[PDB]
Amino acid sequence: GGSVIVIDSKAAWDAQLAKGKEEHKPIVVDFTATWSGPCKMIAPLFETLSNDYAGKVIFLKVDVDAVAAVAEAAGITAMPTFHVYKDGVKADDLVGASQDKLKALVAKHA
Repeated sequence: GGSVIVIDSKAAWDAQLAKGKEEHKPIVVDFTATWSGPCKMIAPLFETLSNDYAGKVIFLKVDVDAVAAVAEAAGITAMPTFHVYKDGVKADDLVGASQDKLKALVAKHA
């Protein structure tokens, strides 16, 4: 919900990366899995952050099992993994469900 945009395909991924270029907003992505306890724990915070930073940062969700080709291309091997994209390319990351480090990652780029 909120401002978290669910990515279902490479085409949708590419469209959102292009939108970030046009809007000059960083994109933060949660590469996540439904079966992962840490992922479930932090997904609500990812959503509230998406609302708090609406207008400054774009938030995407990629389920690594439903969009495996995108997650594989992005090198995801543990979940949650957060990436930041700027100008279409990877700029920063965080591996693991750390609420404090996720808040810090978003603030750094907003």
